[PDB]
This record gives sequence, C-alpha cells and structure tokens, in this order.
Amino acid sequence: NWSELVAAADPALVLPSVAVPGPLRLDALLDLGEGHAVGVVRSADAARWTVPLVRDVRRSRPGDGTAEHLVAALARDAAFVLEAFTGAAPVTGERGIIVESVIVGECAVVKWAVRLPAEGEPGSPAAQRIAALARGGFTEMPRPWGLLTLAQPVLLASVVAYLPGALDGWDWAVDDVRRLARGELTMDQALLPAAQLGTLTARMHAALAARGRTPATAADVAAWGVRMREELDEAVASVPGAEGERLKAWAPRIADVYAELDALAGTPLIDVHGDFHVGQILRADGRYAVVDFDGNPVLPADQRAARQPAALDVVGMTASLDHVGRVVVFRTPDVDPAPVRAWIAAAQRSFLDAYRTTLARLDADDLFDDRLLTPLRYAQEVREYLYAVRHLPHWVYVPDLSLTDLLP
Amino acid sequence: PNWSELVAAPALVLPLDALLDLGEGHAVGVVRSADAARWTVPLVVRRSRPGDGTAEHLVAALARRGATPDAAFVLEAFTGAAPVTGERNESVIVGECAVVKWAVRLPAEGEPGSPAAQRIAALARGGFTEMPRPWGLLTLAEGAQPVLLASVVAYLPGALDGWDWAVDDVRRLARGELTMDQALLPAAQLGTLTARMHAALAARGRTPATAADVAAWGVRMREELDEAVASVPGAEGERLKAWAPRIADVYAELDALAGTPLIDVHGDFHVGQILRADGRYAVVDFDGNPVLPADQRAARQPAALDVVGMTASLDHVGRVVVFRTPDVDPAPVRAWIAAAQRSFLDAYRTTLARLDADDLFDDRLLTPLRYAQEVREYLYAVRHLPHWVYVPDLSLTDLLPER
Amino acid sequence: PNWSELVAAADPALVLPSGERVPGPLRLDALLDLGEGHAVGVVRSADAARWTVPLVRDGAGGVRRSRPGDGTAEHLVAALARAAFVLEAFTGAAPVTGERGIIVSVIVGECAVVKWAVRLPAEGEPGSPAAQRIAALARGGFTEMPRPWGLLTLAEGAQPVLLASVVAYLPGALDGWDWAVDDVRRLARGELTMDQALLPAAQLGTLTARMHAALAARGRTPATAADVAAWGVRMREELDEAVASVPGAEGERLKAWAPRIADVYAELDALAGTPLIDVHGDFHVGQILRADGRYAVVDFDGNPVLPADQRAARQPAALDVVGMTASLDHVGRVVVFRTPDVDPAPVRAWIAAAQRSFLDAYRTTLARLDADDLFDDRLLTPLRYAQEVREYLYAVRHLPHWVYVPDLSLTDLLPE
Amino acid sequence: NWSELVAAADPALVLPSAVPGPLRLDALLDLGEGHAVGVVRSADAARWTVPLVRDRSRPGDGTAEHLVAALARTPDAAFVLEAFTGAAPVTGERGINESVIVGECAVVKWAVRLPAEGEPGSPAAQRIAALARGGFTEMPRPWGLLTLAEGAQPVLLASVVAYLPGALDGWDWAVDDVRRLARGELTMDQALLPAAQLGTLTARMHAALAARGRTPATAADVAAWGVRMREELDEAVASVPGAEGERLKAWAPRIADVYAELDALAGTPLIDVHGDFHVGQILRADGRYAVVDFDGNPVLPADQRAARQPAALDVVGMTASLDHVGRVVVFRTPDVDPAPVRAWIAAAQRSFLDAYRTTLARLDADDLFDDRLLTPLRYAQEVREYLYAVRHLPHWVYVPDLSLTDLLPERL
Ligand SMILES: [Cl-]
Ligand SMILES: [Cl-]
Ligand SMILES: [Cl-]
Ligand SMILES: [Cl-]
Ligand SMILES: [Mg+2]
Ligand SMILES: [Mg+2]
Ligand SMILES: [Mg+2]
Repeated sequence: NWSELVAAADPALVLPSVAVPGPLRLDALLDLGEGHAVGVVRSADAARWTVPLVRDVRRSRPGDGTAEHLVAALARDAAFVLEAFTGAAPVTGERGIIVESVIVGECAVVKWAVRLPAEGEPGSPAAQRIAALARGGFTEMPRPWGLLTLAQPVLLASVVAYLPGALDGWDWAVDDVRRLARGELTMDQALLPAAQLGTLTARMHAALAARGRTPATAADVAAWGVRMREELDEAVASVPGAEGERLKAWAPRIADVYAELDALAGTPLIDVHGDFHVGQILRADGRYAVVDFDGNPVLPADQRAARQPAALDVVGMTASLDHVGRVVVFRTPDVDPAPVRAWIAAAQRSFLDAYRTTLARLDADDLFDDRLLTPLRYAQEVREYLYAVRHLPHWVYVPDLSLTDLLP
Repeated sequence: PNWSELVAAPALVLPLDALLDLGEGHAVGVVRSADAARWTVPLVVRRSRPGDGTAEHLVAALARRGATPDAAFVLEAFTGAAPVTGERNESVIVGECAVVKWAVRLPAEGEPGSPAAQRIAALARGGFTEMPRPWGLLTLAEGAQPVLLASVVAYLPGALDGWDWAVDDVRRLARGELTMDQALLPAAQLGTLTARMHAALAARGRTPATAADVAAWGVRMREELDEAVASVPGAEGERLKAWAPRIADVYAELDALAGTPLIDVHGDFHVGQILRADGRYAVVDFDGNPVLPADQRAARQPAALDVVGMTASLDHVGRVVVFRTPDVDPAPVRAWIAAAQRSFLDAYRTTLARLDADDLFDDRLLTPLRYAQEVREYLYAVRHLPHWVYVPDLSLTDLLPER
Repeated sequence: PNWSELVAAADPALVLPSGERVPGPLRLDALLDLGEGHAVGVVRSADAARWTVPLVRDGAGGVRRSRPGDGTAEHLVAALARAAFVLEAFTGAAPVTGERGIIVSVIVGECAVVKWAVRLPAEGEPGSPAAQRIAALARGGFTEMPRPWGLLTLAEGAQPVLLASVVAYLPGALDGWDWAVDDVRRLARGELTMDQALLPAAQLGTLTARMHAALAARGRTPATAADVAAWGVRMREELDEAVASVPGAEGERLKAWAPRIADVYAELDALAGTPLIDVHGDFHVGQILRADGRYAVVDFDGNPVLPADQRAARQPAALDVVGMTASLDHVGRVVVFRTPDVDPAPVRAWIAAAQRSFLDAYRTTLARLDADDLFDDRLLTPLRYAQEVREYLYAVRHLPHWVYVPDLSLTDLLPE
Repeated sequence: NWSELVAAADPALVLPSAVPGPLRLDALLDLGEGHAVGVVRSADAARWTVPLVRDRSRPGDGTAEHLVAALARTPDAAFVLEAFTGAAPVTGERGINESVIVGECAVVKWAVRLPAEGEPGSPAAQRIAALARGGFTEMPRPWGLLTLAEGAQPVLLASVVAYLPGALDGWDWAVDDVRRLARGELTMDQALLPAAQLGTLTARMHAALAARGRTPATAADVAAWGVRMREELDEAVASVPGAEGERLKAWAPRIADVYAELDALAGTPLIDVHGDFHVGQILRADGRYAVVDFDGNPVLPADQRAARQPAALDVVGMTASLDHVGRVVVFRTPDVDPAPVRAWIAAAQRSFLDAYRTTLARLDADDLFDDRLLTPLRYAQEVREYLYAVRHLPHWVYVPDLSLTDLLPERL
C-alpha cells in the first residue's frame, strides 16, 4: 500500500541527494501506472514535498521512468490537475540534468517542485505564469508541454520543451558586447538584441495582464519602502572596503528616492516574471525564449506569487544589461571600455524604446509606470550588494560602477 | 619560369633565397623582403591556402623514407609520419591526424629564432612521449644553427589546456565530486612529466651560468619589482611596497649562484601548456619565453625556471576557483594549493633521481624565481587585466611567511 | 529606288532611334516587306555592326526610320496575325491597329507591346536569347509572363537572330522595385502583417521554379573544369575592380573585406559537373510585374555585364536564385534608406524571412516538378558575394550613392 | 436637440478615424435633411469641427455634399458661409484634417483640430479670401469658406476649393523638367520658363496678400529671429554626424555672423505670407500653376502659424526649393550629367528672382521684398534641412551640404 509504504519509509525518501523529521505521511498520490506515482509527502515538521515514487518503494531516479510516465499521462485524480498543451508527445528515455530536472525523450524537460509550501500558503506561481502566456499567444518561450498542480493550485511538476543548443543571457549577451568591443559587430548590430528583448517583455506583460490588474494600495507602496530601506541598511552594514564607503555616502540620497514611493498609490500591479534578467533569456538561432517563472528568490516563498509592477521586470532587465557591460570590461583582457560603456546606455535606451512602443501597439500603455524606474533601479543595485557579500564577494564592483553612473 | 623570377613578380608572404620543391607545383620557399625580412611562404604562383595541397605534400615528403637530402633544407621525419590526405603564424590541419604550422615570420640571417625544432627533436630522441606525437620538422641549414620553417605534430581535438581541466578538477574538489587524493594525482603526474622533459632536453648538454648571467638575473628582477611597486594601486600596492625590501633581499641570493646548470628548457611552462588528451597529458608550445626578445628565446635557462612556472600556475588555479565560484568553500581549495605544489615537487625530485638527473634542478633558485613569477603577475594585471592583482597578492601572502 | 540603294545612300544615323546625341556607309542585309511602304531592315554598318531598323518610305522616293505612329509596328502585328524570316505567332495575336510610343518600344492597339532588337550580333555570332526563352516557356505551360503574341527572327546558323518581339500590354502594371517597395513600406507602418508581406516572396519562389523547370526542358550542360575556372577569374577581376574604384568609408570596409570575399570564390573549383541550363540572366524584382494579384516576368535579353556574344550561354539555375534573393535584400535597404520616419526593425526582419520564403517555395516547387538537381545550393554563397560586388560596380559607374546597398548587405553576410 | 445628443455622446465622436468627456456643443450649423456641422468642445477646452448627421459623418454620408449644396445659395449669425463664383451642387463623396472629394471636382477639408477659444488658428481662410479679393487666379478655384464668428479672428471650420485630378506638385514636374534638361529633351530656356512663371506667381500672390496690411518689424522681432536661428544652428551642429557635420561645425561661425546682421533690419515690412512655400505647394495643371496649403509653417506653434512674416521668407523657401530640386536629380538619376543641372540650379533662382522683382514693379509693390533678408533667411532654410535629415531622413544631409558649399563662398 502506498500510504503504508511511505509512512514506514526513511524520512530521506523526499530528498534527491540532509535531515528530514520523520515519520512521513502521504497526503496525496497520483498513480502514473506500471508502479510509478507522484507523491505529496508530508514530513514530521509539517513540511510538504513532491516525491516521484516507484515500487520495488524508493524515490524515482533519472532512468526509472517516472518523468517518462508523467509525460505520457499528459498525452493521455480529483486532488490533482493535469493540464496538457499543444505539442506534448509520449517520448521515452530519461536523462538527468543538474540545472530536480529530467530530460525526457531528449526533447522535453520535467522539473519536480521538490519543496512545497505549507498547506494553505502560496507557493511558486510558475503554473499560472506559463498557462497565462500560453493562453495569450506568447510564443517567445520554451514550448510548454504540461503542468501538474495540486488543488491557487500548488505546482508539483512542469514539462517544457528542451533546447539543447541554447545559451542564457550571461553567455550570448556577454559574447555580443565582446564582439562589439573588438570590432566584430557594429553598434546597431549589438543593440538589436536589446530591442528584441523590449518587444519580448511587453508581449509577456500584455499576456500576463490578461488575468487581472490590482491597483496598489497605500499599505502596498508603504511596505515597499520599508523593505527597500531595510535592504539598504543591511547592505551598508555588510558591504566592506572602498565600495562600502561609497555605499554609505550614497545611502542618504537613495533613501530620499525611496520616500517618493508613498505618492505612487494606485499604480497597476499585474502578474510579472519576478526574477527578470538576461540570464533568464535563452537565444536559439535568432529566437529568444524566457524561462524561470518561480519568482524572486530573495522574497519570502509566500510572496513570490504576489502581483508586482510591470516596471519591476523592466528595471531587472535594464540593470542586467548594465551589469553585462560591467562584466565584459571586468573579465576581458585588453578590452576597449569605450564601446562597452557606450553600449550600456544605448542598450537600456533601445530596450525602453521597444518596450514602450510594443505596449502602445498592444494597447497596454498604462501597465508601465515609469515613475518607478529610479526607485526600483536603486533597489536592484542594492540587491547586487547583498548577493555579493553572501555568495560572490568580488561582485560588489558591479553595483558600485552602476550606481556611479546613476548618481552623477 | 623558374621559382626565382616567378616569386619576384608582396602579399604572397602574408595569409627568394631557398626553395624546397614538393612536386606537382607545390613548394616551400624562403622569401626575403626589401627590409631584409625573411618569410616562409608555401607556394603553389599564389600563396598556398588550406585545400591547395601544399601542407599535404609536405606530410607526404615526411612519410617518404629514403629521399635524397637537399643541401639547403633538412627534413627530419618521425614514426608518426603517414601520408594522410585532406586540409583544414599559419597552421593547417592535414587529414585530421597532423597539424602543419608554417613559421611565417623568420629571424634575420644569422639571428636565432624559435628553438621549437631543437626542443621537439631532443624530446623525441630521449623517449619523451608526453606530447603531441611528432611527425616531422623542416629546417633551413644555417651554420650549426637551424632555422625552423615548419612543424608537423599529431592532432588532438578533444584536448583541453590546464586552465580548463585543472580549474575543473579543483572546482569539483570544492563541491565534493573529487577526493583530495584524486585532485592531487594530476599535480603529481605533471611533476613526473616535467622531470622526463628536462632529462631529455639535458641530453644535448648543459652550460654553467656565469657570474654575469646570475648578475643579469637580479638586475632584470629588480627592475620588474620597481615597475610593479610603481604601478599597482590601492591596498594591494601598499602591501607589495612593504614586501619589496624582503623580496629584493631574496634576489641578492643570486650573486652566489654562479655555476648553476643551464639547459634547454620549455621557456613558457605553466598549466595552460599541458593538454588532457586520451587520458594522458601532452605539453605544447616550445617557442620560448614571450617576455624575452626574439633572439633570446633559444637561450638556455635553469630547469627550476620551468618548475616555478608550473608551481605558480598551480597556485593561481586555486585562486581562480575561490574568486570566480559563488558559494565556494575556500578551505579545500587552499588545502589543495599547498598539497598540489608538494605533489609536483616531490614527484619532480624523485623522477629526476630515477633518471640520474637530480643535478639539473637547483632548488636554491626556487624561492627567488618564484617571487619573480608572482611579481610578473602584477605587471600583467596593471597592463592587461587590472583586477588580477588579487592572484599575486594572495599568493605572496602564503609564500613570504613560509619562505 | 529599291530598299538596298536607299539604305546605302542614307545617313548612318538611320539605324539609331533617338540615341542620336555609327560609321558609314550602310549596307542592307535583309528586308522583310510589310506592305504599303513599311519594312523591317537588317542594316550592317561599316564596323560590321548590324541593326534592326524599322523602315518607311516618305513618298518622295526616300527612306527614313519608323517613328511611333508611322504604322510599321502596326504592320508587323498584322503580319503575325496572317524561309529567310520566321514569323512565329502565339495564341492571342490579333491584327490591332494604332501606335503609341513608350520609353523603357511601340504600343500597338493599346493591348500589345512591340520591341525592336535595335542592336544585333555580328554576322554568325549569337545575340539575345529572348526568342528562345519565351518560346520555351510558352510551349512549357509557363503562364506567369505577359502573353506572347509573336516573334520575328532571322534564320542564321544555329540560333535565329531575334529581330522583334510582341507581347501583351499590361497598363498600370508595376515592376518589383515599385510593388515590393510598397509592400515593405506598408509592413513598416503596420498596414500589412508579416505573413501578408511574405506571400509575394513565396510566390516568386514558385514562379522561378516553374520558370527553370520549363527552360531546362531544352536540355542541360555539365559545367566543365574550365567553365568553373573562368567564373573565379571573372569574379576576382570584378572584386579587384570594385576595390580600386569604390571610394569613401564603404571602400575602406570593402578593402578589409576583399581577402574574405576572395576566400569564398575559391570554393568554385569543386563545382565541375554542376548543371547549366537556359536561365533568365538578369533576374531581380524589377523584372517581375504585378497585375491584379498575378505576377509576370519580362526582359529575357540576358545579363548586361556579360559580352553580347555570351548572354545566350547557359548558366547555373542558382544564378537567377541569387539574383532574386539579393534584390529582396536590396528592397529592404531601399525602404529604410528612402522612407522618412521608417521603422527599420520590421523591414530588416522581412529581409531574412523573405529570402527563406523564396528559397523554401523554390525548393519545394522544383521537387514537385521533379527538378531538384537543377539547383546546386553550393553556388548560393559564392554567387551572392559576386552579386554584391556587382552592386559596387553599378554604383561607381551609374549611381555613386548606391554603394550603401552592398555595404549594408555585406555587413550582415560576413558576421554570419 | 442637437446639444442634447452631443453632450451624452462618446467623447471619441470628434475623431475622424483619447478625448476627455463630457462633450459640449458650442455652435451648430444646420445644413438641412438631418445634416449639420458642429463645433464640439471637449472637457479639456479643446474645440473640434465635427460633421454631424442624425440616424459623426463619414465620407459618403452626404454632409460634405450638403455643405457644397449650401454654398450654391449664412443661415446662422454665429457662422460665416462666404461662397464664391464656382460652387456647384455636385454629388458623390470620396474620402482621400479630413479631405473629401465631392463630385470629383471639389475638395472639402474639415478643420478637425480647432484652436482654443481666443487663440489663433490656421489663417487659410484669410489667405484664400484675400487672394480672391485681389483677383489672384493661380490657385485652385475657391468654392466657399466656413468660419466661426469669434471677434476679429474668425475660426476656420471648412474650406472648399476646386479639385485638380491630374495636377502634379512641384516635386514631380520640376524634377521631371530638370531630368529632361539633362537628357537633352529640353533646352535650358525651356527648363527655366517655369522658374520665371513661379516668380511671377509668388509676386502676384504677395501683392494680393499685402493688400490686407503691412506691419513694420520691431526691434524685438528681428532679435527673436537671430535667437531662434542661432538655436537651430547650434542644434544641427550638435547632431549632424560624419564629414557633413565637420563642415557645418566649421561653417557655423561664419553663418552665425550673418545672423547678427538682422538687427539692422528693424522696421522691415511684415505681411500675410504663405508660411510653407516650396515647389511641392505648386500644382501644374494643363499649363497653369496653382499654389496650395495655406495653413502656415508646421514647425511653428499652432497659435503662431497665422502671424505675419517677411515676404522674403517665401522667397528663400522657393529659391532653396529650386536648389534642392537640382540636388535630387543629380543624386537619384543614373548616368545623369550634373553639369546642366548645376547650371540650371543657379539659373532657375535668377529666373525666379528676376520675374519676382519685375512683377512687384509691375504691381507697384516692390516695397514688401527686402533683399537684405535673402542671405540670412536662406542659411536658416538650409540649416533646417540638416534638422529634417537627422530627425526624419538621415541621408538627406547631402542636400544642405551641397547647397551651402555653393552659397557660402558666393554670398561672402
Ligand atoms: Cl565577475
Ligand atoms: Cl579572475
Ligand atoms: Cl537609393
Ligand atoms: Cl534623396
Ligand atoms: Mg535562470
Ligand atoms: Mg527590366
Ligand atoms: Mg503640400
């Protein structure tokens, strides 16, 4: 019996590869056939997991056939919701990919949502983001094959198209600016991706806004300033060296900009990407595809599904375009910084010109409130300080050089 | 029309005193310019391009055993020479098995050039096989000092240089994918490799360094130090300025090192010169030290010069892993830094003893030449990659207390 | 006072239309009497050059060249509507009357166009192959052209010398340099969707394949090693000529591109045996007329850059393909260059997608017609670079500012 | 009630194809049979001329016909319906501001966007009326003018003039004339005849427009000219790239020196002018010539397009226009011989000026032309070609560059 096997199983059954409080309890089970299933296992600490199960009971490994049986289920029960999309095929064969991700049929990617939110709490809105884009004709993304949710429905697994010959933005955008610096590309040729990124972002927001639109309240815009001023104080307190001395001096002028958010009540809030930057854009032979709709990892898990301004994605991409230029100057030996520095301003300009034009073409002008550009941009650069002191210490140069141009 | 009047009719040298006819219209000519500049132009009278068959005919001339020797050229073939077909300083892949490299820019008449032909030939005659398998060497006879014209070695497509596989090995060590012993095996095998390379190159003889030689070493190493002290900015420059008196005192040890053996060396030895091909390691690029002028890259150097070049690069691999990897655990990496250098030196010293060549390595040169290799990283940073100053800073922070 | 004596005593400018702004004396080699004092004359000048001269007697015992309105083109249409000359009539020929000149020729009956082959090849030399091209398309079912009415040739050797052609007149019809530019402009300002702006490019690929399949029915010739060798010599001479004459910044970039362009031309030596058929020769958008959704191809006189005695020779079918795909690129450059306040992003996206729509429809239609082997796609890259070099030569010789088209075209070709 | 139906209507009613409501009808001209012309004011005090019909008039509903039929013999004191000899009750409307071809021989042009209450608008009704008052015939035959009574400044609502179906504007026939000159199909004297005829047309036009009045330019007027022209010069120097920008940057000191001589031109006469004068505003119809488009300079503010200007402003606008016609022919025509074209450039301007000066002397009105303004106003005209180029057609910079290359050494 499923519930009799999971309860008597080792509490580490919910783990792909340290300590899980036991015993376990099976809340929901989706039988996939031939001894395969998708389990919603509840540990002793009231934590919920998504566990692909296979009988002899052990956790499914890449090659057992559970991700394969899930894709076959999409190509054809009350607690679960299987929503398939045009293009799902019953391909076979499994292969692990440490992006848990499993390549099925060498053309689809099954991703298990290992850690689930608590019973009732919101989780990842990736199922609602991908479904809204699909229903809205948004094609600049990996072709969705299916979504497995638990009745907002809790996301359990997703199947999208696999693009083996595609690179993320931290590869092709860096390569573009490098070829521009050494004369292999013209300035207009280097600005072309940024313009197409703006068109992509507006098409994404127009498709995502088809669900709804929530006016921001006074408590909403007030909570933004509280969190942003709280992150600024954490950055000032933790960023060391000469970068920290400049950040401490720039902190008063930044907080003054943050206070301008109180007057921006009533600004539209829609479903957004959340963690939008160049690295979330895959290029495949002139075509661009956006991935990763789980939300901003720095936000709490129960807030990664909340609606945000459309300008939040705009400042996230424009800042990454700025960061791409800083990386090219920082890493490339003998690089000419003049074309790269000139590309930083023009790429952000090309992006905004195309993002604003496409919104007007799609009758979605009021989605973008450009009064949020300056405050959210500074908040993005402050996050770069926090990411550096936590994961990559030398990365502090990126926001330091970016804020040097933003604060003349 | 003969080859002389045929070539005298200027872009022919860019992708006549001697002509090596390869048959069927293909040939190799040593063409001279109006500025007395000598060139190796593959002729066919257009300049040979990949697909014409000139480098393919050169390979056929190597695999052809018994041909009458030309009085001007010297074609020294090896066992790897095979008449492969198909084509793909200029380099041309021949038959996906050999790589032909035309020495486009030649030294002046009587001026020494690349010693690559002497290095490869000495290694092949000494039984050294940890390199791309040599096929042949084309040299121009010039009075007990051959001028390299073309090099033909084996082709290794899936081979990565050290700045890829060593950085990957250490990065896997920091994540637990490799044990410490596994990550230390390549360093120990490089030491065995370097000792075999020096023992084979020393078969051509050794020259005792004169008092003027070791004095010239200190002069050049102080000028690099003063240029580094005057260029490196910020807090790293302040530490280098405080370390400069202690570094310059170690440079004074060279005055009493007259008579140390100088042999044919690699010249530009670091981990990026070691390829990982077919589970084995291969050393490449025997052109000499790039920072030395063109006419000094063939000169003999201490064997410890290749040693410090590899041990320093092994240290720098660890610094790169800690610097570039987010969430990295620096403790296993820094433990590997000291252990890999020990594994290299311990294997290099024992292998030399097993070959009766322990007198090639003068470890008294180890500390002074290592400091000069780290200070030379400062000069690379301020001139090419400014943020690179962290590498010689973190390296000297570990070296100076120990030494 | 017969025709021969009148031509022998006439001023040598008799053989010229209105380009009188020719060494004598003249000599009449052929005379087709059309009746009532009208005739078509083959006049040889003192430099052995031959001409097609419409003649008319002026009543006073003299002769003069016919003008639009004298009735000589009128009598030719009547002759086609019923040995030495060959009056080959096609379905649709009618004895219409009334003449009207047009500068591109005489429009007869307000429904037919008569074109005189003013300049002829030397005696025994081959000239314009237009009579053989139209006849091959007509007997092959090719309907995407102005309706052929008649052809007047002179029997001489193996190829009859084309003297005059009569095709249907399409009033108001525009060539590609008008409707393709208009389509892309409408696309640039949102008046057409992307799929609507690509349909003409797809239909041109179907047209070209139907054209090549019909023309190849007269046979094919494998290119010899000497043929493909002459291609590289001619194409490299044109590159050296463009480098030496193209000025400005475009010339500076072309000098840095010449070593790479010449590297492409070295791929021709492995193309011996590729098929050569009767081709259009001067194929581009400007040769495609649009008349109420239908497309029609014109001007089969050959390529003007080649010598006159080589414009009838067989060429690779890919020559017409790279001619059209390059002009599709040139349409996009012209739209961006000439249109004020133009959005270049949809125009440049059209340049790439139109060439793919043309090639895909061309490959498929050739496959539907069992004519796959006519198209050697290995010629696409070398012939495309040669076509852009020809743009440089046209600019420095006829329209100096035109250098921007091959400059901006090669700026997008070389990086890829 | 017409006012009740417009008030409760969608605010987009004033658009022909974003307007704040509610709408308020200020005046309504009853045309009959359910047709009317309405002056609708939006909630932002933006006034509109809206053709109305019971159940916004579309081209084909008949409202443009009823306006033409009303001109064939005002029914309301608030409006002024000045008809002319030539208005015929033609039927059949065809759309082509909003212009509707009525009867295939008349053009009815609605003034969709009206000026604010009390602010000046298009002076087109004053221009056409003054030209007809003086007997000027070299224009499309006017049929009628519809204006709203508003003090001493009637607000233009609609204008009806004759439709010339086969007439081409200057940028067609002038370019064609110069091309035929380069091919030898026209003699030099034949290609210069239109330039003289335009000179006579411009002087006849100015003499009729100057009859309405003449204002001496104040010291602040000539001072504002130099400031505006110096800003346009600094703006072009800072934006024109390439070698053309390097020459303009080096020419700018010499050009700005000519802009300083305007301060002595205080008191120069200012009259009602065309405001946007070039060859493209001249229609050639069966051997005759007709001037069109009397709305004013489109780069000026809307409430400034009716202000009086020097008569020399229209002169330099046409002489520079003739210069650019030659540059276009050389630039676009393959195998063209530039020698007769460049000879025509200098000869056409001389032919235009000689006829202009002679006709003003014929009409005893040579005082309105101050030739001291020729050089500075011509420089400003060419400088604006740089601005139009960098803003709309980037390669157009060759036109003012080739023009200033001949003007600068000759004028100085
Ligand atoms: Cl970095
Ligand atoms: Cl680094
Ligand atoms: Cl053009
Ligand atoms: Cl133009
Ligand atoms: Mg990502
Ligand atoms: Mg044509
Ligand atoms: Mg106009």
